[PDB]
Amino acid sequence: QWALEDFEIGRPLGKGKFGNVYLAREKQSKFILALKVLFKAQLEKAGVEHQLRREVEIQSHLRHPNILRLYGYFHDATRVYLILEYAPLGTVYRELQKLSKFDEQRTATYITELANALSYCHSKRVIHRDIKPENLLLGSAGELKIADFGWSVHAPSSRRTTLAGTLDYLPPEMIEGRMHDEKVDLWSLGVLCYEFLVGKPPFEANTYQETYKRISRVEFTFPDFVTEGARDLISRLLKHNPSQRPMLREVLEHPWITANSSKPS
Ligand SMILES: Nc1ncnc2c1ncn2[C@@H]1O[C@H](COP(=O)(O)OP(=O)(O)O)[C@@H](O)[C@H]1O
Ligand SMILES: CCOc1ccc2nc(C)sc2c1
Ligand SMILES: [Cl-]
Ligand SMILES: [Cl-]
Ligand SMILES: [Cl-]
Ligand SMILES: [Mg+2]
Ligand SMILES: [Mg+2]
Repeated sequence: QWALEDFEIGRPLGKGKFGNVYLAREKQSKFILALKVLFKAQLEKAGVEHQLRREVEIQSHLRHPNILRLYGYFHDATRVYLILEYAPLGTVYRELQKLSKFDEQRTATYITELANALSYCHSKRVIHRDIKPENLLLGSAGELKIADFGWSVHAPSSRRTTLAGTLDYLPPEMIEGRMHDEKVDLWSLGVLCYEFLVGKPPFEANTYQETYKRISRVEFTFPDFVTEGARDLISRLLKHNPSQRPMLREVLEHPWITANSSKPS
């Protein structure tokens, strides 16, 4: 169906390990969108064809205001192209580096949006497993949208693919290569809440080896300015035992979230 000839390409929107993402306009409709380009040579080398198929299959059937749309895909002799909804206000990552830290109202509102999206995903037993600021995009009204479903799967699951970069958002069961389920996304939600309020993730360190250590032992502390409500929520999410982490309804109904969020469940 779609082919490269159908689009006018514009400015680079960002880069990933495999993804190179561009603004684009479809020629006869003038529809503005984002084109995610992947190189087949690099995909075959890393052996991650199965991850891309899951990305397309999982993300194209989800429909939620806080999840980025995937409309389709095409490919030629050297490249694969994913046709995505364009997110005009950029990444939460860029926003955090602009402001250093988020206030309590901004943080709680982002957490509500994230928990709504994740609740919808978990109702289909879909787990994202790669929730982090560079994969959270912003729509035209500043609303958060989850993107980048390359690591997503159906629970329960193991891991058959090498962990590439940062350990910072992963739970103990995941980094220890053990068995895992939906509760992994709840751990990540805790890491994000901390990073939004403080400016850095709670297990950050100078080496892989030591980050692994801080995560497996759940070794984190709070700066003085983090309030008692925020501390309570984060402490509940960052539990070593997955079955002790709260359900998402409990997150959405936590007194600190209800007091500070400007959006409903
Ligand atoms: N739909 C989009 N709208 C705007 N920017 C995007 C969009 N998709 C990706 N980006 C930008 O490109 C980067 C890489 O996209 P991503 O899909 O996460 O690739 P990878 O799978 O390589 O991580 C993002 O972190 C973001 O900066
Ligand atoms: C949903 C389609 O996924 C695809 C399609 C083509 C393709 N070519 C590769 C080398 S990896 C791959 C994945
Ligand atoms: Cl498996
Ligand atoms: Cl895997
Ligand atoms: Cl729930
Ligand atoms: Mg990404
Ligand atoms: Mg990816």
